[PDB]
Amino acid sequence: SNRTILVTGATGTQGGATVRALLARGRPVRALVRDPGTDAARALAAAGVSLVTGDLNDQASLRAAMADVHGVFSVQTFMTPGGLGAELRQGRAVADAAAATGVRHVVYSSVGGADRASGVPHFETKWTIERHLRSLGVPTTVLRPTFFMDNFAAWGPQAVDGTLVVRLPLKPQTRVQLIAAEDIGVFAATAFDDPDTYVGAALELAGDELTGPELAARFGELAGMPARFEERSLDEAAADPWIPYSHEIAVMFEWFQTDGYAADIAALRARHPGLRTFADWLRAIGWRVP
Amino acid sequence: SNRTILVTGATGTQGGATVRALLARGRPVRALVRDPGTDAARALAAAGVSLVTGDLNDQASLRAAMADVHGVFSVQTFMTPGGLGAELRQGRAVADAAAATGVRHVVYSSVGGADRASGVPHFETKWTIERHLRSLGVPTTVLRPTFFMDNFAAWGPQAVDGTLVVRLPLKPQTRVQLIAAEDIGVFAATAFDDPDTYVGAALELAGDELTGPELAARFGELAGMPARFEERSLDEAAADPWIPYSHEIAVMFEWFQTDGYAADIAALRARHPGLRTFADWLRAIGWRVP
Repeated sequence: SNRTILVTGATGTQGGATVRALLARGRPVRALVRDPGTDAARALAAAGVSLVTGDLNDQASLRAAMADVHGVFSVQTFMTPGGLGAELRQGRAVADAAAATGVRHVVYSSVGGADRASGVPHFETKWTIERHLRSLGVPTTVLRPTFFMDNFAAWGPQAVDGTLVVRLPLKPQTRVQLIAAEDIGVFAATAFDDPDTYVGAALELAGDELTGPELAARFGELAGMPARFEERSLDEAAADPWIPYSHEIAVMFEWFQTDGYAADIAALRARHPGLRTFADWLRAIGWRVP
Repeated sequence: SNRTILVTGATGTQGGATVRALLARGRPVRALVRDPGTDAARALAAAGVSLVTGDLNDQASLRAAMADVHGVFSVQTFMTPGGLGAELRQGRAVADAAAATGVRHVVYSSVGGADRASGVPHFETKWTIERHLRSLGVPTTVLRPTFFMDNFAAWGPQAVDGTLVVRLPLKPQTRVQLIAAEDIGVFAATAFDDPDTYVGAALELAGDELTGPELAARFGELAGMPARFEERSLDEAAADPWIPYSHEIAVMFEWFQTDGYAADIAALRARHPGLRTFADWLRAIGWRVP
């Protein structure tokens, strides 16, 4: 009264996962979408999500969408034509709308290390959004995901004559923390239902921590194929015409090499005993070789 | 012995200005360019600049270009297809090359407020580059330009039936500090010839500080036309399809509204009595209505 959560990015990977986790806890869910006729929008409706049609970049539409809601899940991506500037404006606009409409709890998806002066441009934008939320005093839980399993499956492994080759700008011993989008959903929904524990918290999220060689072995094990890891230079990775936002990704990998994530996996698994390992996750999403 | 300065971005506005200022003080100047056959490259050669042909994004080429040089002028732009990630990598690579080749003095072009946690994505990249330079211990002067006169002439004013209209996302009373690229050159060259005063310094640079209405009046006065200023919203400016990097520019203008530059114009004019006002500058570059 009212218990509804507005989920931004509801048709994307994190927002979609958050919708599922919320429905699994019996929260009512609302999403603001530009076109409710898409397959993704229609799938939300079939799941019981209330769709409001509108553009969230219209301030008034965003406020209208927050009418009577308890909470908002706020997530943006830099991977649009408006890039980091567009991301920043949208993140701050969601925050402003929440403050204006009396939203009781925002869960904001940031990034692990956002608070550690990484210098990674897309981390720094999320930090700026965190600071803005804090300045407004809206009750907030910040989730700071580590490396998404979901995106490092789409460009990591390549089949080369029957061997799976993971070629990334990591040293063979560089450990990388990873998180399933499904678990971001779990923690968002958990946060809304336990504000005493979660309001004012910022939690770095990982379900696994693996090297390049270990990642390759997991793909190969599932696929029934030999696998190997090969280091590539940061310069080579940065300049790759086939990797979207290659230069930005290379800056991020250099930060994995120099600094890296700091989630407390054990603490997270204590709270969420089903926290996915990479092996868990691969099997559950039926990963296939491209 | 040796007195040569390597100027990065030598064919661009700041690097070009820096070349002129250095030649005016009798420094030898070197530039690394991908194609020495361009009009811009050939103009540098005619001015007495030694061209080395190569790509600066090749580490070895960049080190080679710094052989025996005294100093390096380091400048990058986010306005390329590789965006802020590409800028960051290049800025850090110039710094690394300078450290490796024993360069005695780097002058780095940052941005006013880079040090004040602006949250503006392209300011934050320059701050990250500053921090990297500082970490390497290479003797450095940081120049932090304010709003370039040279770019706010290319998109500010528009002729509408014989009236010049400056339409920007500023409140009519918002004061903006501005700087001529020519003066960045002057301060870079001055820094190399006075290391005692300039090494370890970071100087915010402006030659004028004006409101929107004042900017319009200056364009109109030169052009012999009536002029006026009109505020537009940040949202409208951000979403403009005809402004490249519109969203990023709107984030920057919002920072002009909330925070703004802090150069000490009087102190700068004491050092450089020819520091250009906007009126000075317009007249000198023969600005024309588009």
